[PDB]
Amino acid sequence: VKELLEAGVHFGHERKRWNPKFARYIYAERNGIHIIDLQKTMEELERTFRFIEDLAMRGGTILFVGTKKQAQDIVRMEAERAGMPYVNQRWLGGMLTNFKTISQRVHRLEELEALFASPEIEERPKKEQVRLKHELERLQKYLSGFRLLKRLPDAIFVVDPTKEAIAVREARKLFIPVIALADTDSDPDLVDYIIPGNDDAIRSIQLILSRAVDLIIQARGGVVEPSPSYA
RNA sequence: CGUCGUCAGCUCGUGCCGUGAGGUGUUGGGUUAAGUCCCGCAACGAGCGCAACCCCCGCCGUUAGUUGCCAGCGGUUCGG
Ligand SMILES: [Mg+2]
Ligand SMILES: [Mg+2]
Ligand SMILES: [Mg+2]
Ligand SMILES: [Mg+2]
Ligand SMILES: [Mg+2]
Ligand SMILES: [Mg+2]
Ligand SMILES: [Mg+2]
Ligand SMILES: [Mg+2]
Ligand SMILES: [Mg+2]
Repeated sequence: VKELLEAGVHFGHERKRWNPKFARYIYAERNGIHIIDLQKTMEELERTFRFIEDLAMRGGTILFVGTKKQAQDIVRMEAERAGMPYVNQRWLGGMLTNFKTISQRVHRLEELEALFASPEIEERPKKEQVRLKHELERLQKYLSGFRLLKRLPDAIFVVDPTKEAIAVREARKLFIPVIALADTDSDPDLVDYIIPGNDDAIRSIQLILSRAVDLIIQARGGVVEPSPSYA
């Protein structure tokens, strides 16, 4: 799968502001930052991709979570390529532990989708119209990827567990396995299937997520070639 | 029924934090007469209040013209 292409796009990130528990995946400090051991990256990648393939074979769903400014686009296209749920803008506290209450809002979202169509009604007062259109804009902004979730997922794919500790907490509490891309400032104990790679550069996230979703696509009988690559 | 006080408030469901009383939401920034609205946020929503729905005044239109009124017309003891 990977075959040494990792070095061209990334090796690691982050200086002395590190988590010492990450030391099992670090090789050296050269410019002041930590260089991730790429052989350990490959060894972990084999296990992670094997688990991902086994899960995708059985029909389970993976929730792709990423909200940094370097992943608002990669995550969306990668998760949409598999027809898979994603969170892209902001993790709403309780998106998993309060799944029923939060998913009550997508019912309102879909109800407002069938409200603004031309056939039925346009006789609402204009101020109420603007209220409902504000509500629709917010619901679409925050629940556009969450809509594909009909139940609690079988795994969550997180691009930065330190930044997204609330999602990891919710997943670990509910016994849902968590897969994470993590740099040297991360806690690996909370991550079941780790990939020790750089998660702040665009190309590293692109490569990892794109190839992961290629494996998912393969695990359902098909080969879709092109992915959105953005230099 | 008076009063704080027509003051801008008081709470709830589920989730989360805390051994617990409890907290969060409801804090921060801008705005409003207003917990009014916007942005941000472990919260996501909701209820009672605010506002609106009702009445009077201010402009115009349709239906009508008596016991109302009298622009134009003709009478007139001079009051339609
Ligand atoms: Mg918890
Ligand atoms: Mg008071
Ligand atoms: Mg509560
Ligand atoms: Mg406790
Ligand atoms: Mg209060
Ligand atoms: Mg409070
Ligand atoms: Mg008031
Ligand atoms: Mg209010
Ligand atoms: Mg009122």
